[PDB]
Amino acid sequence: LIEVEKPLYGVEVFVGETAHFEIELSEPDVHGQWKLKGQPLTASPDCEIIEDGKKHILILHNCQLGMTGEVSFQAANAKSAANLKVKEL
Repeated sequence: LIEVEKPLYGVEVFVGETAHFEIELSEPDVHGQWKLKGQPLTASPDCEIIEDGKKHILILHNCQLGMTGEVSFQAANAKSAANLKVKEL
């Protein structure tokens, strides 16, 4: 049973830029999963999730307009929720 020493942070992006979401836990050895408003997509060509356990870092690139929601991370018993909005050019 761990918690979230550092929650996420709402960030803006101009479709194409790169969003950033960090969050520290309490115990290493684990694997959560980020999800927009609440949709578990799948790290692909437009998703760059790099986490080494004891730490979790997200890196979304050219984010579309849909991403207009909140980044709620899920892991063991921790749960964060930042704000993210995709603005057009």
